[PDB]
Order: sequence, then C-alpha cells, then structure tokens
Amino acid sequence: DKIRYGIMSTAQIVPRFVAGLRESAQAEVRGIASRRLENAQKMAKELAIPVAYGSYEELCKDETIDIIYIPTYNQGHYSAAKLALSQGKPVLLEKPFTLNAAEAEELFAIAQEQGVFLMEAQKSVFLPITQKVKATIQEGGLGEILWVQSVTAYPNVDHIPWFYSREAGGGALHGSGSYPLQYLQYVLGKEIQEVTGTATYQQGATDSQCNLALKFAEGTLGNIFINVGLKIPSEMTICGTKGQIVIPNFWKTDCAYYTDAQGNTVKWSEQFTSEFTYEINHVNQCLQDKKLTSPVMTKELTIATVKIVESFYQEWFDN
Amino acid sequence: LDKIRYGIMSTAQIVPRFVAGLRESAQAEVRGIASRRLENAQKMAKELAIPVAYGSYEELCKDETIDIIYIPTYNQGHYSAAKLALSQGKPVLLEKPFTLNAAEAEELFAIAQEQGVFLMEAQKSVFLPITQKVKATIQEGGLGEILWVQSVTAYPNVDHIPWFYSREAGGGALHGSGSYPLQYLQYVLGKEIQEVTGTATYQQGATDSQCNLALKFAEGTLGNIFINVGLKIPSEMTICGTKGQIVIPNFWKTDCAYYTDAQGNTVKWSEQFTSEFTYEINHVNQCLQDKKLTSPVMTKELTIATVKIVESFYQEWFDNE
Repeated sequence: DKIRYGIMSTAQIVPRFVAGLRESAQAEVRGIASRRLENAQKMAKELAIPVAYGSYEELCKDETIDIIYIPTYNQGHYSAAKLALSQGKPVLLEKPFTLNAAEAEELFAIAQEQGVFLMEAQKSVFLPITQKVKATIQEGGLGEILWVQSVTAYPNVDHIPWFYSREAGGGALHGSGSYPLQYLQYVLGKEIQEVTGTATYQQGATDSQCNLALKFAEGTLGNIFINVGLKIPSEMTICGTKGQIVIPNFWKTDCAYYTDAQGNTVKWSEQFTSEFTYEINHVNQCLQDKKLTSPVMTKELTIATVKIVESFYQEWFDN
Repeated sequence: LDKIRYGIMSTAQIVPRFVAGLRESAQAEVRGIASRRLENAQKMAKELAIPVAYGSYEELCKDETIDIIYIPTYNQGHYSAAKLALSQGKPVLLEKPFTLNAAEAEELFAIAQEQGVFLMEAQKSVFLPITQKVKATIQEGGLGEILWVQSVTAYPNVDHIPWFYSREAGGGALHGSGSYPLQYLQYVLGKEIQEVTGTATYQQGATDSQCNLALKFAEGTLGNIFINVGLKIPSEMTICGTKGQIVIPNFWKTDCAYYTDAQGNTVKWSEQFTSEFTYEINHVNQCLQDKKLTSPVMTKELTIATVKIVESFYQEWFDNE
C-alpha cells in the first residue's frame, strides 16, 4: 500500500510526472512546495495535489510525504537534495544529477549515513523496449558487440533560455550526454573504460555540439554525438557480429528495429503507457525492498557520469 | 599523340586493375613492370600485354623510357622503393599508406623537390566525379553550414591479408583505411583537420581490429570516423548541414550519392565509370603535362599531415616507450 510523493517545485515538468504517478502501480502525489506558496498552490490545484508548502524545509519536516522528487534548476540540485537527505527523507534527483563530482558523492554519502534511498531520475533505462535490447544482447542475439553510437540533435535550443551558461545548465553535453552514455553502459552490461572527444564552443559560453569517442570494458567501441542546429533523427545503433538494433528517440521510444545476420530487419513494438510510469515503479519497488540505492541507476554509474561530464566542461571552459 | 609511359615497380595483386584504368585514360600507356625476381615480373608482364620486364627495381629506375613509376609494393617498402625511384630521377605515384613514418614521408618530398620530379600519394577517392559534385554542392551552400560529418567502414573478414596484425608490416584498421576518410573529408569540406582523438580495439603487440575517431575541423564542424573488422554493416559517409545533407555509399568507389535538400526531398546523384583508376590517372597525367611537381588536390601538406596523424595513434596504442 501507499507511497506518497512530495515535489520540490513547480517545474514545468511536474505535471507530466504527476500524471506519471497516477498511471503508476502503488503511488500517489502528496504535497508540493515552493518558496512562494501561491506559486505552488496554483499548480497544486491545477493538478490534484492536496498539501502545500511555501518552503522546502517544510516539505521535508512533514511526514505525510515519504519520498521527494527534485526537478529544480541545476545549480540548485545539490542544496535542494541536501536539505532532504540530511532531514531523513529519500530523494529522486534529476539530471544533471550534479554539476560537480564532489557535490555528487557527498550527496550519496550523507544519504547513506541516513539510511535513506537516493537515485538519479532517468526515464530511458527503464523503458520496456530498453529492457529487451539488454535482454537480446546478453542472450547471444548479435554475437558480441564491437561498436555502438548515438545521435542526438535538437533543432533549436531557444526553449532552454540558459543553454549558453556553463554554471547554470550547460551545453550539449550537460544537456543530454548522461542518458545516452548511462543507457549504453546499461544495455551492454559493461563500464565505460575510455572516452575522449571534440566539441564546438565559443568562449564564455557552452558547447553547441560535441562528438565523443568511447571504449568499453569488452572490446566494443562507441561514438556519441549530441548537436544543436541539425534536423536529423535521433537514433542509437548497436552493432554485433551477428546483428544490429537501431533505437529511435531511445529515451521515449516504444519501438526499435532489429536486423539479423541474414538481412531480415524486424520492428519491436512495446506500447506507450506513460513515459514516467516505468521509472517510478522501479523506484517504488526499490523502496519496498528497503534498498538504499537502485541496482540499475547505481551510485557508481551516477557518480562516474558527472565525473566524466565535468572533466569535459573543465577541459573546455578552463585552461 | 604522345603518352606518358608508366612503370610498375611490383607485381602486386592490384596491378591488373590499375593497368585496366591506365588503359582507359587519355594519355597513359603501360611500358614496364619490374619484380625482385624476373619471371615473377614476366608472368604478370605477359598476362597484361606489358612490354619490358625487369628483374629488379634498380633497372626500372635506370630505364630512360619510363616517364613515371607507380609503386603498389608492400607497406614496409614504400619509403625505400620511392626513395630509389625519386633519387634515380623518376616521378612516383605511391600507394597508401603513403608511408609508416612522418619524417620518411617528408624526406620523400625533399628528394622529389630536389630532383624537380613529380610525386603524389595514389588516392582514387578524391578524384571521382561524384566526389566533385559533393565538394561543389558544399561550397555553393548546397547544404548550408556543415556541423557534422561521419564515415563508417567495415570489413567482415580480414583473413585475406595475413600481415594485418603486424604493426611493423602494413598495420591495422587505421593503416588499412583511415587515410581515405580523413583526406576525403578534408577535401570535400574546404576545411582542414585541426583536432582528432579516438579509441581503438587491439591486443598488445598488435594492430587495431576496430577504431573510432573523433575530430574537429576549422569553422565549427565536428566529425567521427569508424573503421572496423567483423561487422557486416554497410560503409557510409554522411555530411550533415543546417539546410540538408548527403549520404555517400562506398565513397572510395561510388557512382552515386544521396542528397537531401533544405525543403526535405532527397535525390540520387549518379555518374558512371568503368574504373576508379581513370579519374586518378588522367589527373596525374594532366599534372605531368602542365609540368607540375605536386598535385593541388592530394598535396604534400595533406599527405605528410595524414601520416603524422595515423602514426601518432599507433604511438599511443602499441607503444610508449
């Protein structure tokens, strides 16, 4: 029974997520906070949330809330999430998890000393189609994988008013490098062993695009390409000695294409429920099993990622 | 009426196809081939209607009838073989990998220049008519601003080449086909490569079986090159601009290309040919005729640079002395 969720903001993403909890298995949204109550209420009523707080401290002190979701702006994750973990309540922090590796680890540590769950929020790794790609790769399927690549391109970035600030959000890499690189490690069951790349960026700004070279734990190379400006499709391709899979919009896909060693390519089609519904369920389940961390979106994978992402922006905006 | 008389320094497997294209050109004609053993030369010399046969390379260089020598000898012998002919006062057309050492490639141009002789790396990709269309389309704004280009190349089996895993011999995936995509890509773009990094799959004391390159070009355009063995996927190259793109199948020997314009409709460009060698050859002839020592396309700069780039990777990987 149960599982009431508290929301730490009025982030435009809040509703879709709330819709998600509703489509979820055993979870309901209880409590929503702000710094400005009227702001919270307005959405608290727009949606069907029943409690309200003009402060995050409040949302925390409350006990009618079991776990909190922090979909706030980037440089405020750390403080926001630190105000919960220290206070006892479990956290579902968003991407970027952190814009600083150290900040990332601490977060996990104090979360542990408090014996309270802590996971980064990634819709992709829990989709029904993603689960099958991983299934197939392990069970023979494509022979061994030698190379994987990802292409992500947004036409405009004018709906992200802070796109060109390093300290705030970031660039193409901050924007969407974690998902693809986390995802691959997951479907392959291998850890990123190497990574170096290039990128486009004027000074005192962010990178409009970047192209990452990759190496995995098992003889499989990879390429990640995030871009702004192009109008090409976003698709991931897994290539094995015996097969291939192409995944369109891997973070919200319901379908994928598998090609065999013979020429035959088929379409896998697992249908659109809710896009958020899947990770929420996983999380709920993690909680039932009194677990501090997720076995998929593990601690090391989350830390490891911010580390890489930050060494890159370090590499660029500094020196 | 007169023609440039070509000399072939070896009895390479590629020789017959080269001779096929040579014969298809306007001003070329074959007149000599030489091997380190004589019948090894005459055997091929007789199947191909090639007059003259020499039993050594030295003889081929001494012959006053050969106006130029094509060297398709094994990788380790490019340097020594070219040095021989250029120092002997003959112009050379050398097969790639042009060399396995930057300084060696540099010296080769040093002697050619001191001998006032023509020298170029044999490279068919850059001369195809289809490639020209791509270059022009990009320069006239056909695709807008180029933000990303990529190239994938796969060879199911590499078991028709024994030395493939000898870093000393010919090399790995990057020695085998990395020079074409980087030179092809720089050439179509009008931009120079100014940054490159990558990862590769290799065992110790071995060459790479796979290879993934990340790179940067002047003017804000990024790229990725992927070369490998074992996969069965097609070999494609893609140029992505803000107003459209182009997909090139088997760029090194293709007669077609897939252009997609700003509006959104894609068309198939098409040209036909019997040999990938012809374009490369009569371009070479046109160079000899105009009396030049270097080619404006496959330049000294480009080649030397490409060699530096390829070897730098074998240095990181299988080395670090």
